[PDB]
Amino acid sequence: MEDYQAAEETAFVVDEVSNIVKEAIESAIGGNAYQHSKVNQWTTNVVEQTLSQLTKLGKPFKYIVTCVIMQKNGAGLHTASSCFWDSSTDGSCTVRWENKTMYCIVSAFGLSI
Amino acid sequence: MEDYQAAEETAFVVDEVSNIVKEAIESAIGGNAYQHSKVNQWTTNVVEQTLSQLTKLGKPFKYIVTCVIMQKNGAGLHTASSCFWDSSTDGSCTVRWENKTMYCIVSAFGLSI
Repeated sequence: MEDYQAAEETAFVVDEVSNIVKEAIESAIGGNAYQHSKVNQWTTNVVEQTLSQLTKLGKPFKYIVTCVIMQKNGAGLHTASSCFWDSSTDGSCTVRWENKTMYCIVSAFGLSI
Repeated sequence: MEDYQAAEETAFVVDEVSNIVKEAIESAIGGNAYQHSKVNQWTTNVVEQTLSQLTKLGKPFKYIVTCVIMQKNGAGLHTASSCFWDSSTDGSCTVRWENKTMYCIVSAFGLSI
């Protein structure tokens, strides 16, 4: 039982990181309309609090977070990412957020040290 | 002299990663225009060529490659990458590639095993 708890603590759980990214997106962006001047601030925020919440977990993971914000104008959006690592320890999480005005896709990567 | 050569071999060189990304995009996308249904194939080909060349490098790092493809129809573009690793041996490279009607942004991360 203790080994299972240790593995869970040391593993990159997708659900908690997804909740972290969702909360970061909600806090930084919210229901605000699209503004080209605010893309830098929103992306930098989302990244910063996503990293802060990932680090507050205490897991020995090198956290990589990327954020893309794009206005909705009928343009198709596709985000694909393939990587190679040790699938036993490292994990990834893809979260896509959208509203009436812009798209938002944030990817958080947790890699064991 | 030998130590410097070994360090260069075990260092994540940004220039060669950028060259690999450019070659992968050119061989996978090239002069072809944007097509919404074909974005999946272009992103997949770019990322797999990048990963294959990066593995053929043989450096002892774990790699993350994300390829993103856009339409040039007034959609705002901005990519920011702030993460948490050990900066002494791990690095990242962001390469922006564009043509008359198409955007393709690819980011590569390499982290020490």
